[PDB]
Amino acid sequence: YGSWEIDPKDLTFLKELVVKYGKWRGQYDVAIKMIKEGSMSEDEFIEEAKVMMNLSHEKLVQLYGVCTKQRPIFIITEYMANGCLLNYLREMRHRFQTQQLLEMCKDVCEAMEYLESKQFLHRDLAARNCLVNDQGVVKVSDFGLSRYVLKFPVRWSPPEVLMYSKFSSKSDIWAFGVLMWEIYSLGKMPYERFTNSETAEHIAQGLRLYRPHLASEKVYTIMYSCWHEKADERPTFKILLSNILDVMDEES
Ligand SMILES: */C=C\C(=O)N[C@H]1CCN(c2ccc(C(N)=O)c(Nc3ccc(C(=O)NC(C)(C)C)cc3)n2)C1
Repeated sequence: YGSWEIDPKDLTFLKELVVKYGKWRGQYDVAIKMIKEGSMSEDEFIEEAKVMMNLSHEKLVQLYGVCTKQRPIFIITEYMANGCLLNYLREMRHRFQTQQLLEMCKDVCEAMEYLESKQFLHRDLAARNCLVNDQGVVKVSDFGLSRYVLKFPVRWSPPEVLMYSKFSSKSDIWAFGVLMWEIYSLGKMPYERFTNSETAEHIAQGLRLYRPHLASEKVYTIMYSCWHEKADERPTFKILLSNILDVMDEES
């Protein structure tokens, strides 16, 4: 086994989350993703997994290794007991305060600032691809994984992606703004009354999402800044983080 390879004999399966919760060597909690035959460009993914092993940030779901000697192959990651952020936001029982919503934004922004510092694009950032752990901390998952998939996220894409397929750091910025909108809307579908086709037209005509009721003006300004028509006029993740911290200090 190489350092990116986990022996599946070390796994104990505990329940279904295909994705399962289990233990590695009896003691360490893991999530186990079973990669369906024909769904993934597996040799390309394996090569990338070696790089992904070295990404490490507290707000990034950790990749522990892969099991590639049999099929289906397994992806072994940090266990996130409260599941996907989208579903979490939609549970009305939580009765979230806006400070909790702003902290979810900050968690993601810190992960994305880290990926940006490593010149790594997420390519599909959205609440459905963030996870929540047992302490309520949100982390970014599935970063980069769309490249190995053999349902396009129109509603999280900037004009230049829709028109020209121009992906960049600034397309991740645009997506982050839509994710803030998802958080502050408690998990509403962006452009909820429109189809994907209608959304692409709306965006290209220069129109945008509007302010969630739970977002203050200052929070709306931050998400809206991610949607500049000109990619180069959108902020970096480092700037977004500074903006979010400033609002946390002001709205405390
Ligand atoms: C909103 C999208 C979604 O439902 N995604 C599913 C596909 C991938 N999923 C996934 C991936 C990785 C993990 C992990 N690292 O732990 C998890 N974890 C997970 C999922 C669901 C639940 C759960 O259902 N919790 C409640 C409280 C019963 C709702 C817990 C942990 N999931 C999920």
